[PDB]
Order: sequence, then C-alpha cells, then structure tokens
Amino acid sequence: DVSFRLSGADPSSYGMFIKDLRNALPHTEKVYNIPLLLPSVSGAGRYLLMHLFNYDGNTITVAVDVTNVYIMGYLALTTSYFFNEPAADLASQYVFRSARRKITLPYSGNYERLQIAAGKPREKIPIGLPALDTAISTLLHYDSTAAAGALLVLIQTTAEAARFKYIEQQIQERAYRDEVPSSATISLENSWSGLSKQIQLAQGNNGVFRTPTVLVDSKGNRVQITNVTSNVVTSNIQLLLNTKNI
Ligand SMILES: *[C@@H]1O[C@H](CO)[C@@H](O)[C@H](O)[C@H]1NC(C)=O
Repeated sequence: DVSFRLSGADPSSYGMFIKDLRNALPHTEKVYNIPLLLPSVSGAGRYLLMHLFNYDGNTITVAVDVTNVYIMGYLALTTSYFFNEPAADLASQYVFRSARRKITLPYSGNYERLQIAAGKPREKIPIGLPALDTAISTLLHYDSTAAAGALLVLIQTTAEAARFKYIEQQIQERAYRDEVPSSATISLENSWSGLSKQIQLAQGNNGVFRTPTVLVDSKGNRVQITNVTSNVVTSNIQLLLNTKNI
C-alpha cells in the first residue's frame, strides 16, 4: 500500500507519495529506461491500495489496477464504491470485501463519461493539493454528481501524476492554490496510451515512432513527437502501458 496525508502536505511530501506510487507498480522490463507495466497480474496482486487522508484526518482507500494505473473504486467508512465497468466488477471480487455495502457508481471511469456526469470538462476543473483534499472529503459521502468531479481530480492528482513527471510538477505548483490543468497536461493524459505504444514500437524501429504523436507543449503550441530523443520520452513519461493492453 501507499499513503498520502494532506495534513502538513507540501511539494516534497507529495513528491514522496508519487515516488511511492510509481515504486509500488511491478515491472520486469524497462523500455528506453522507462518502466514497462506488466501485461497482466492474477488475483489480488493486480490491485494496489492508496490510503488518502484529508486535512482533518479522514481517510478513503483507493484501489488501483497495477497493470494500467486505473482507479477501480474506493472504500469510505464501511461502504465500497466501484465504477460501472467490468474491470471494476472484477476488482470487487478481491478488494474491500469487508465493506458492509457495496455501491456501484452510475458511470464508468473514463474521462468522457466522468465529465458528462460531473457536468463539465476537466479544462474547467481546478486541480492541486487543495482540490485533492476536497475530493477526498466529497468521496466520504455519496453524491454521484459531486463524486464524478472529485474522481476527475483524484485521477489527475494520483494516476496521471504517476505517469508523467510534468503533471506531478503541475500539482506541486498547485500545492496551496488550485488551478485548472494546462492544455499540455490534458494532452499528455489523452496521449498516454498512444505514447506508451509508440515508445514500444520504436524498439525495433531505430528509436523512431511508427506513427507520430501530436501534443500541446508548455507554451500552448501543438507539436509532433516522432522519436525517443524527445523530452517527453527522455524526461517526462514514467510508466508505459503494455501494448498487450492497447
Ligand atoms: C527526432 O526528434 C527530434 C525532436 O525531439 C527532431 O529534431 C528530429 O528531427 C527527429 N528525427 C527523426 C529522424 O524523426
């Protein structure tokens, strides 16, 4: 398990949490020196538990699939909550069995569906450590509409920060003031699977991508990533989705 406490949190302690998150995901290979996540994992070892504590010391426990860093569900007090998707129903066979009831949320976990449920795109939702503290608090008491927005915050501040150093830095910039994500942030999120694929295809292609990846950069301009000499590859992405899962 890994843990993060918002009480007394600062950029450093958040850094230590994102480091622990990355370190808790198993891999046997690196590709261009980036951890390659496993194709699969059977049983309860598929899932990592993150204990998150809000400023007042109340906690939720979040279950994460270690093969793709997807949030499956969470436990808050004696109630479990899982996305409405087959992967989360499967996870419910292994985690939080001890819950007194199990609620299935009325959406799946994908960005599109969560934004519909929340009533807004994540271009308009501020993130940062204060937003994370709010999200933990929202998730303590069921309200599905409010939960959608909180899960957009939670996903971005945990999983997406684990995947990209740039996003981790963005959250560290927002330790004491929330701000909506940069377009660069949105772009990376949206490209994780594509990048993960093209970095893997690059291995027998002289480090050259088969298909370019289009990103928005830190200045707002759209750019093409064509090979592993790009900073995105050398100095940003921290985890690769296995092509077996793409
Ligand atoms: C590889 O990527 C860099 C940008 O990081 C670019 O300058 C270079 O032209 C690219 N080369 C090929 C062969 O795709």
